[PDB]
Amino acid sequence: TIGRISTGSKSLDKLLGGGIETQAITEVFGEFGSGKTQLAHTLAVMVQLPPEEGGLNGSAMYIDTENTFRPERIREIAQNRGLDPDEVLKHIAYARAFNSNHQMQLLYQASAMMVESLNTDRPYKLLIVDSLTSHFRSEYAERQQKLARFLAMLHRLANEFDIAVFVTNQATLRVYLRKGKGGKRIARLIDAPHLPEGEAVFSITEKGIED
Repeated sequence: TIGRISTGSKSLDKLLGGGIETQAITEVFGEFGSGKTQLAHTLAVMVQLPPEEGGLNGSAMYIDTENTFRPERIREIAQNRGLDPDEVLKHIAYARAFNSNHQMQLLYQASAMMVESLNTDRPYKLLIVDSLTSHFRSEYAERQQKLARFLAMLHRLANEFDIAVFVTNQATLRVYLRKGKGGKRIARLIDAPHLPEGEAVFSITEKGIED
């Protein structure tokens, strides 16, 4: 049974078929400021909510490769969603990735953390990798070896722990993001085999992301 995490946006959830799916890797790509990082932050809060509110009562793991994680943004999203910001921050496991090899290494200390948490009322239900390729790009056919291997460990983790894997870039589900007018963002499903290739409009607000 696939679990779905609400993005915060009805329009975006509809395009995704209800939300980002567990046992799958959602890959969101676009230029900087396109909403990819705002969506990752909103998901780290949403996952924590009960299923009736668009969550999976789960914990989140935020792997950061380019200093994109902002706890005061988590605080804001949580506050404006009527949650305790301190409790929300508590169930978001932040790990910084210093290079591609350490990035892959973190998947293993993600597994260790996911086991200890499995028999709790808040097991991990989301693993964010913001961004997937930055270290691979800046360090290197080869690099293409070490990449599709990293994606393999991500899949193992998604199936192994019934977690949604959410990656940003510039797999399962590729979503192209772009800025719109005025401060709106536009999403577009790419090569989706089970969903139609439409578009959805969403806003970056105080609640993270919404219509």
